[PDB]
Amino acid sequence: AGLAVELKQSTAQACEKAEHSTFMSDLLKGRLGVAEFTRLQEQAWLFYTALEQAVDAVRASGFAESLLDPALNRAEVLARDLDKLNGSSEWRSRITASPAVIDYVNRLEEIRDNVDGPALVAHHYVRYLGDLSGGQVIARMMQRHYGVDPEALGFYHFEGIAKLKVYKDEYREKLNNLELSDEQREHLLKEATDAFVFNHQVFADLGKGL
Ligand code: COH
Repeated sequence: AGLAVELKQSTAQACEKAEHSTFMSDLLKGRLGVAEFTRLQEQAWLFYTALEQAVDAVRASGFAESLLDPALNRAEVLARDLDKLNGSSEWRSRITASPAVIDYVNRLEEIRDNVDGPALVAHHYVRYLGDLSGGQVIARMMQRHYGVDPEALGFYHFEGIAKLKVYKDEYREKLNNLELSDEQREHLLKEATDAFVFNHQVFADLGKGL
């Protein structure tokens, strides 16, 4: 009863486990630096590119159109942040995908090629709402601990979204307003737990140096 609530309760466990990753613990508690965080955003640009391709394909099908806000696009802003973070655009000629990111990218392409709307909304919820929530905390700890230029953190700032609290409330309303069959609803709820597992292994690779 209530998709936004049912999503938040089903993934509440994995969400708490997502803040406890070894890489993300060291990163926010001041133990790493600008270099390791730049590695995070380089993997992010890889699967955020594959995600928004799936978003574009699902949006063109007319599924969850109001939810797939283009103002949430992160790939270009990441490319603009990686230019500053690397001090040069020559990161594009040497990006590498850790195994878990490749596994994350393959699934997002699978959702794209199947135009799997409900599975897309699951990944859309897990990444973007995390960006609009924990990403605000991650962005602050980057400035506080490492003095990163606030303009190399544009990934965590949404220029189309002034009131983040209002928008996150508006986002959950569109989640509750989605017209999903019981088959679609379970498929979405399962992929959401899958989406957290995909991210968890991305951060396990980062902490392992893969
Ligand atoms: C340092 C804190 C921190 C970290 C590292 C973090 C890391 C991640 C992460 C990395 C793997 C992912 C995929 C997410 C994904 C999410 N986070 Co956070 N989150 C964090 C603090 C929060 C906070 C605070 C909220 C607000 C709601 C809540 O339940 O706490 C949050 C909410 C979310 C939501 C929305 C829940 C809802 O309202 O339905 C998603 C999705 N997330 N988060």
